[PDB]
Amino acid sequence: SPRTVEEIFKDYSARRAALLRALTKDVDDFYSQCDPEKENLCLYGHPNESWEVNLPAEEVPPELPEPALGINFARDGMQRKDWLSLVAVHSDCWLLSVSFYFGARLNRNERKRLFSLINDLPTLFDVVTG
Amino acid sequence: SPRTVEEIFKDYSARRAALLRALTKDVDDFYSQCDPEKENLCLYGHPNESWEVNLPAEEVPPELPEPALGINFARDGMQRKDWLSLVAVHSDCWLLSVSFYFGARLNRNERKRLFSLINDLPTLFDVVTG
Repeated sequence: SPRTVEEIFKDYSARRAALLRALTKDVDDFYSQCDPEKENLCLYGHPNESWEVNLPAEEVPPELPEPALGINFARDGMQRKDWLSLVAVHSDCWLLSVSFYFGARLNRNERKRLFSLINDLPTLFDVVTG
Repeated sequence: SPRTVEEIFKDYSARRAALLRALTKDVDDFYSQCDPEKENLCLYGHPNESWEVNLPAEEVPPELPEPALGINFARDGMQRKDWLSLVAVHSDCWLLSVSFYFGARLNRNERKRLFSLINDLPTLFDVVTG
């Protein structure tokens, strides 16, 4: 549904706001929801700025790009800060993938402008790794 | 493993070369391999410029971003050109996601340069939709 650079970037910013909160202010709650004994889980950010840990979407044909899957399985197999960094990079990549999915019909200069806006804030990886 | 802008972009270009071939010169072979009756399939491009239709990777923790899953299931539920366009956009998004996964440690100007190189060729969606 987002189609202009402005619309796509508003959608990006809202989803990123959700994931930022999951990985910082709410990191303890997000961590606990990523139970290694559950089935495969993903971290989603929604355009209403809510984050969600849930099963992967079951959609045919695939619609939005999907976040990294099974992040819960290896939660305790590495230092907590390394697991958080891995989730952060994958969340950065998901946010970028989603925006350029909505942006499939953008022309070359529009793609450049959209990436410029995305590249105006630190990545989640940058935030989480300090 | 790719770490510099040059390394990441070489990896991107090789993977994209593979997907370009799948969606153009080899489109009939790629289409046939995407059997709607098989289990869920994805279109992968490898850095040796080979494309592959296969089951999704089973990796914990998730390593590379994964391509769109189950593209075979809806192959015949839309016009062939629309299915190809959908695969193309998702392949564009996967290629971008992979590069910025390898590029997690790039600084702001490096991210800008990497996207600029990616944005120097038409997207697969642009190629396929003419």
